Amino acid sequence: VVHCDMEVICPDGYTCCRLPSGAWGCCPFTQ
Repeated sequence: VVHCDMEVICPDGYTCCRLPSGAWGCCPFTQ
């Protein structure tokens, strides 16, 4: 897993994103 930080973790198959409020979100890239 790619620990994007100590508040979220996304596996290589997923991309990490930061919310507009200092938050974190995960989104896959399978389109």
